[PDB]
Amino acid sequence: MVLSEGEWQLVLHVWAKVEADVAGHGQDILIRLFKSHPETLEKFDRVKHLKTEAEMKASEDLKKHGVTVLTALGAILKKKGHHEAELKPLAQSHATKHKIPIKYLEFISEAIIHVLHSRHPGNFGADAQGAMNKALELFRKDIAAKYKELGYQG
Ligand code: HEM
Repeated sequence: MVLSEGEWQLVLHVWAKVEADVAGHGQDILIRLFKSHPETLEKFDRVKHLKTEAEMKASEDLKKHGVTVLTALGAILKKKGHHEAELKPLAQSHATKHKIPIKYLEFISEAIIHVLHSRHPGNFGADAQGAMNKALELFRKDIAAKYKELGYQG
């Protein structure tokens, strides 16, 4: 699948807003993920034991993870589809070290979309959301292909 330049512009335009507060958005997203799909919290050894949203908000490790996710994703989105190099080490660690099924990447995509909608309503109308969904689908499709090469496809 291929995004048009106009769809990339919509994606990179909200993303410039996200980057004003990387740590805050990373928290919101990972908390949304863990509340909506608690099975995902089990994958994170530093943070599995957290019981409430208040504990989550307080956690420095959760905040570090959030910043790590959003910084890596940002770097991918700014490639506008030319992201083969960036994807290789990410696919390898998530397939063979962490063991993250594709389904979980769908869940975090849903969390990203929810949080951008809440925090950026003026820059995240229907066409911008469509374009973000297309960019994240492209990311997932390319990761799934790499999982398969690596021997996992989960
Ligand atoms: C937008 C998608 C995602 C991005 C860009 C991303 C990126 C990263 C990065 C850059 C790291 C550190 C380097 C590495 O281990 O490769 C990491 C670690 C990790 N990721 Fe992700 N990730 C994503 C989604 C997920 C999801 C959905 C899960 C689990 C439900 C997950 C679980 C983990 C775990 C367990 C670690 C290791 C954390 C630790 O240090 O204990 N990732 N991820």
